[PDB]
Amino acid sequence: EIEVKFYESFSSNTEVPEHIHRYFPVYHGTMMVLENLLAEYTKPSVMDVKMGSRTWYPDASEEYIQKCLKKDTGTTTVSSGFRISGFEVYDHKESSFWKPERKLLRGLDVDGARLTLRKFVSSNSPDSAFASSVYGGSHGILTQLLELKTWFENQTLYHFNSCSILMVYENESDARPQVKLVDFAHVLDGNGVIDHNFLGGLCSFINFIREIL
Amino acid sequence: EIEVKFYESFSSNTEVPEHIHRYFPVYHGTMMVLENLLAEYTKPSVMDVKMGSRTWYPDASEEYIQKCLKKDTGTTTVSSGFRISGFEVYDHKESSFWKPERKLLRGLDVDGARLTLRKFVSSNSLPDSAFASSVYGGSHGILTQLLELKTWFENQTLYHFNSCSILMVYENESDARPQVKLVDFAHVLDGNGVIDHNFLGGLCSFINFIREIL
Repeated sequence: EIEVKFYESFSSNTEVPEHIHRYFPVYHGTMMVLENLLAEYTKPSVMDVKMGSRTWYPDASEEYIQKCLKKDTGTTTVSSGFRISGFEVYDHKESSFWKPERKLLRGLDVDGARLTLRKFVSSNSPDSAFASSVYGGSHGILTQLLELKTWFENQTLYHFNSCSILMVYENESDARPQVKLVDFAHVLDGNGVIDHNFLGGLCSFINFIREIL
Repeated sequence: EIEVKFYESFSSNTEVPEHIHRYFPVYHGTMMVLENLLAEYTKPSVMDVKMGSRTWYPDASEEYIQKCLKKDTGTTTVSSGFRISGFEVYDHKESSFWKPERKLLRGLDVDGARLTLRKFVSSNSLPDSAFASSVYGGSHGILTQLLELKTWFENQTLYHFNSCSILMVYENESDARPQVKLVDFAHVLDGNGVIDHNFLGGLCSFINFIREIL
């Protein structure tokens, strides 16, 4: 429940450069007051990915370490740097949003994950593409993810444990695609040590996106 | 026992750019026959680091996963990308190599590691100096070398380097001719179109420690 200490610390932290601040929910203070990200979107497809080569962290209690451990087992969390935990997507041919039960997404394997990452940018639901306008492009997801990556290569302020990337874009017919980080229940001071566990996963994820382009 | 199949595969494999091959013991066939790296060094200080946010891997057996899982706990392996497994260094004041027991380094914490990595480039081991600018830094130094590998590890999905060490070495003789290489390929596997994120993570933390030091 102490997302608060994070936002308190992070939002005012002037050592984090401004172009990286923009990946984070705007904090208005505190009973907690946060910008809704999806507020500017009309018909948005949205996906949330759990970043991290492991979900746990050494400093967690014993009960919460063994918990995360068995959760990770059999997901793409181990095999790849990350885990697709939910999406919701708009089919243009049927004029409708669909959104699979989240339990079901736990069972995805490496091909499963690549397929789904493509569905995310298809009009179907054989997979088409908005890939060039969501993932690709000079202002798309791949570029944004890269900007993030650069930062994670150097920043030693925070360790983002158990924490998720969020992708979203517009369907209403630009795609206006965006990346954000969410879930800070477990962020810790990375005491002069880069968040390698995240950086690991981020890079893997980046490669998946790049395959597709 | 199958470093063989890897060498056989890696040494031929034509998808590895050629400026990367130079970070791997040269192979010559087979009872195995491999260029020894240290041959070119008169008085070398050397260090071997276990790369990896974890040591084990999913495809390993159960006995072997629980083994490493315990081994990892309480070492910079989990905290940082990696784990200094051993080194041997040449104090120029006492004209003498020394080299601490391997177990002892298993106890190192983050500050320990940052110190050790700085010892590794000093003339003192008796407050630490620097050959840091000529081993680590410089346009052909370890930093540049570690960076080249990083780039590569961002893209390459050919091999997963399970449970596998980086080796640094350099010349004490009175330049320092610093060099990086990867060793131990008993557990390599086909990265089935998935980068070696575990390694890449480690390498990146490692790259940062060394960058601090400059």
